[PDB]
Amino acid sequence: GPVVSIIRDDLTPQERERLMMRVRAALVDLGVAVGASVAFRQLTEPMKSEIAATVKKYLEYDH
Amino acid sequence: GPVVSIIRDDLTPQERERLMMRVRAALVDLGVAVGASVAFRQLTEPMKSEIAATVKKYLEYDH
Amino acid sequence: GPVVSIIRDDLTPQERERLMMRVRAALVDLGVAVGASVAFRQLTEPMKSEIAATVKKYLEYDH
Amino acid sequence: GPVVSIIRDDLTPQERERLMMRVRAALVDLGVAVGASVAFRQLTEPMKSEIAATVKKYLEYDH
Repeated sequence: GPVVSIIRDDLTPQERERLMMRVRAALVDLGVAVGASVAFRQLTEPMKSEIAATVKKYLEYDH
Repeated sequence: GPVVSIIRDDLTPQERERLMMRVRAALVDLGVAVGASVAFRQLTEPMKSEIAATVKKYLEYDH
Repeated sequence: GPVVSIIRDDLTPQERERLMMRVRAALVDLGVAVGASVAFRQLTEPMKSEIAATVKKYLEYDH
Repeated sequence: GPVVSIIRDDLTPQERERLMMRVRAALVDLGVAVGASVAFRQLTEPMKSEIAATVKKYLEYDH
């Protein structure tokens, strides 16, 4: 019965791609915004560290 | 000569705020996308490290 | 009489799959939105309980 | 220093509302899809329980 499978099965390759594409699109947008800020010399080193730490906290990346 | 100052003067508080709000908005969007990916257990530790390294490269943050 | 059967017959496997595919797609969208909210620590335990009770009421799931 | 605050400050009321609006919109979409499935009698009690458990897992709601 494929009907039960529609609810139970884990993410399909298409669904997994959609979630990653959203991460990629957000990463590009951040590069665009940070690229403009760095061009106008708006980010000090502590500010850069705080943005990096924020992203690592999003990622649950303990480094 | 206020007209000269319009072209010469450094970024105003309003313009600086606008540039940082764009960084903040992209940071929120990235937390939204990564939050969903982490919820579906889509990011391995190497993948997390690559995203973090990409952001540090955007920042020109040499750490 | 196949023309009568077209109106009378129960849902076909293709039709049943389309309906359950819509449930799956909504479930994924909810995991995406809740995943982001949980990442920003926006859901308290009573709020989580209200969302769960709302879904159980949709389901007519008396538990 | 308002520019620092733009990166450091916690989620604003407008940002918090946008995130929870996304949860509400997904909840409505799920009620629409489940409402149609329930109308065509497509959900058995175990299927209802699996959908509910999936949502509670999204919520990190340990009940």
